[PDB]
Amino acid sequence: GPLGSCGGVGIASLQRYSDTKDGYEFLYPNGWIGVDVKGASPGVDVVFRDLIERDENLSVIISEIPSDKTLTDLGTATDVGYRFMKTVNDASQGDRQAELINAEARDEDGQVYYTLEYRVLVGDNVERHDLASVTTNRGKLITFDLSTAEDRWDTVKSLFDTVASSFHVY
Repeated sequence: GPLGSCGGVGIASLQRYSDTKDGYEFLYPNGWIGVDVKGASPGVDVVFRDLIERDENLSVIISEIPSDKTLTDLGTATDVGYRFMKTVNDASQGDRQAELINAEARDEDGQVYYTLEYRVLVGDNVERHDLASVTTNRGKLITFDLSTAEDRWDTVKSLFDTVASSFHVY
């Protein structure tokens, strides 16, 4: 049914991206460019940058979880939340500091979704707020790291969660 068709299906609007290999798919606005970051931080696969808004940056990290332990076994929302801070700080523990705002998890359709909320501090001021969500699918580790200016973060607060939650796996 959803075989689709080859044609000018792509229009000046929202685009759909899917990957059978990673088993994940999400929507994103047009005007965005994909940059290759092979050999980057472990798990890092591809990064998306919005030409329209240089300030706004999105990063995608894909990794495989050990069959012996799952997202739940790995750690709790709070535990994983703290681990993530150390992971990021490991390379940014010099001048910038990562603060964990909150961390919660939800269970729907038998699928567990982990939500991580944190912000980046510089010197004596907040640099920006970033939302990160973690979810496993068939042993595939999928993370959605979105970053946006604090000036409108409140206005588009749901936007970050929406994109991360909008994602689908298969």
